[PDB]
Amino acid sequence: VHRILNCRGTRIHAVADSPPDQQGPLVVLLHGFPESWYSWRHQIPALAGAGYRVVAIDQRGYGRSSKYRVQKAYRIKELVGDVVGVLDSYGAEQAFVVGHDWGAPVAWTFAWLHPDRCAGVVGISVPFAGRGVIGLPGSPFGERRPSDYHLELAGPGRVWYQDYFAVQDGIITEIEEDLRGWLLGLTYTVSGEGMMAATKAAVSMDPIDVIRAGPLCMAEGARLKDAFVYPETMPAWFTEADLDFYTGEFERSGFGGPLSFYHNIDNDWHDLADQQGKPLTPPALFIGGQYDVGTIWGAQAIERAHEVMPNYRGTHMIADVGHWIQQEAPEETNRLLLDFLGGLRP
Amino acid sequence: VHRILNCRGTRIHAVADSPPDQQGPLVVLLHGFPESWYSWRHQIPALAGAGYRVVAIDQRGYGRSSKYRVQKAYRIKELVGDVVGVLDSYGAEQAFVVGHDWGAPVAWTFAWLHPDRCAGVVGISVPFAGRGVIGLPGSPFGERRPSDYHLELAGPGRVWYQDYFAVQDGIITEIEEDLRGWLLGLTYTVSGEGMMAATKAAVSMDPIDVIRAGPLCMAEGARLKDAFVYPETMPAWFTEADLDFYTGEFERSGFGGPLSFYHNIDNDWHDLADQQGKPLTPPALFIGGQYDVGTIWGAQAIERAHEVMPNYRGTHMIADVGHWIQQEAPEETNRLLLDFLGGLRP
Ligand SMILES: O=C(Nc1ccccc1)Nc1ccccc1
Ligand SMILES: O=C(Nc1ccccc1)Nc1ccccc1
Repeated sequence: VHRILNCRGTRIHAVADSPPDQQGPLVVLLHGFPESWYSWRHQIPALAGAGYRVVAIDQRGYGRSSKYRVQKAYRIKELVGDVVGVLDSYGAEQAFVVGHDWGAPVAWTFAWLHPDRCAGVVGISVPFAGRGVIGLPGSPFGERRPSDYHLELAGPGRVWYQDYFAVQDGIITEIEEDLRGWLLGLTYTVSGEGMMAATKAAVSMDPIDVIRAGPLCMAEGARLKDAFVYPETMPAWFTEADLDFYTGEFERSGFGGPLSFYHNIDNDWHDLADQQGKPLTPPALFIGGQYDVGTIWGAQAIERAHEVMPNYRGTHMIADVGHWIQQEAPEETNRLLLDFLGGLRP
Repeated sequence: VHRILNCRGTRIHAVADSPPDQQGPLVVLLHGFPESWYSWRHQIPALAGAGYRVVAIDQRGYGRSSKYRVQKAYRIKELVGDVVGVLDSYGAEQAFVVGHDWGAPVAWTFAWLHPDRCAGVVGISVPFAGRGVIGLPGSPFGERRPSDYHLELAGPGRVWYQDYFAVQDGIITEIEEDLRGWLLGLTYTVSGEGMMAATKAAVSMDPIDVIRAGPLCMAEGARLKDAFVYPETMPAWFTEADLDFYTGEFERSGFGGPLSFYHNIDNDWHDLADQQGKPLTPPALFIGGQYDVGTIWGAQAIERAHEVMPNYRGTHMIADVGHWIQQEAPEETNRLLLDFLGGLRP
């Protein structure tokens, strides 16, 4: 089940499974921030049980995969290259690729640049946003420069969490003081029950400024950790044991690699300009969450899905769940994936 | 036995042991590059058995301890601060501190700056080199600037491995292509049997240029890995299981943190100028290895040991062993430590 791949110089660790005959359409699962192959624990057995060869990797910088320090190692095309390397290790011509959160842009771009290797693509939480990487209330497909739109048009004397993440200084310092607690905080805050709670504190007007006054919109000089909300008890879907696993992965891997993903957003935006316009042709699908910030911020990109993906197979919304979609609604997510993959030809 | 310390914002993981009454002089073991608390596996039980509270940590950037990205987190005083934090967690006023390789300058500097917290200090492989951090054939106590002496006076069109390590680009890339193999290579090359082998290839003249034409002296553009020597079989002291452990630690931690230690050598040299001259007063001891590059390069600093450490208790040389001293000669190392600590007052 545990595999160590390294087709072209980069070590990629993974957890695989499939029918005993080890035959069936290859399905690659790409996790987001700050997660791991473990975020797909509820999907792996279902996918393998339906007859698919499922491969859940640790992206570079995460878990047991190669940890690079230089910023250029975390640019979008490199991430996409790793996926290509995964298929070449299994000797697969085509593959179904599913990505959640940061894994999404990587899955989307993989489909964008390598349609000949993609039997279909599914993005979760973060909808296809072209050179933009992640669609926002103002820029669904990276119309304006990422960092620019952040600074101006997001807060007077405040700071966009992504720019903070990119600095890789204060952010890591705040995490290291108490990493287990930080994960718990972040996880709960953007989770369904966490978001519905914050809302329950009522006391509807312009989404563009809803991001502001939001948990991820901090005041220059403060700590993101300062806006976290902690549960009195561990949610039913995210148990103590799960938290110990993630904590274990990150106090060993650190957040340097993961955060570098963010550091390159602008760079990615630039690297993908030569693709702007061209459509994404493999069969595509998007799974969103009612209270997921990703789904929300990407509303406009979603509305214009069919415009850029001529073979879009639909937008699916999972009610009463937040950001950690495949973890917050594993069975519903499984049904959706299984339906998508089942109606397709490997 | 496994402990998670965090007295002041930095997570430090460790493996501890002691008599059941959990009482006795505190002994802190500091590992080097690229090692872990595991490098002291043969010492922990002996020290605990003799009645000492032994604590073997993972320095920052290693194993399960906090992984910082910024360069300033890996400067000498920060490393030393972590040690201080270790004693405060056990509430110990004084402690015996043993350091091998990179752990040595940290143990030495700890004694240098905090004599009031040090019952005694032991450096292994790397002898006390003042603001120099690591003594060299030319500069035993950091007489000339570290990087300067490297460039000029070390190779025409060649490059000093430490400067390469500091760049943190090519070095990591070469490692990631095959990390398990890299560790095996590095470990064997500078090991006793590896060094005696290279020498057996005879075919004595100026040590200053012996470093050159050496394995750690590479030609600009080449890979350090290019000069490695691999054993036909695993040495008796460094087994497959040990290698799997180290491999496991590093493909999770990466080398970014460890390498940053090197990146700050010059900076350290600068940070410790305000200490130049002042003597190191706690009871000190040095353990060297006949074929250890550390012991060899630090020959001059060794000859002048009593000059800077008025309470030096002696230089000890372990024959027929290379760089990995406490691993290559665990029992001999244990006897030496036990003798040193036994004749002292906690
Ligand atoms: O910001 C997040 N993701 C992201 C993915 C691709 C491009 C840019 C950003 N995730 C996130 C997840 C949980 C809490 C906060 C943010
Ligand atoms: O270079 C090494 N150590 C060191 C420690 C303190 C300051 C500067 C350098 N170790 C080393 C160990 C094995 C192989 C090669 C180098």
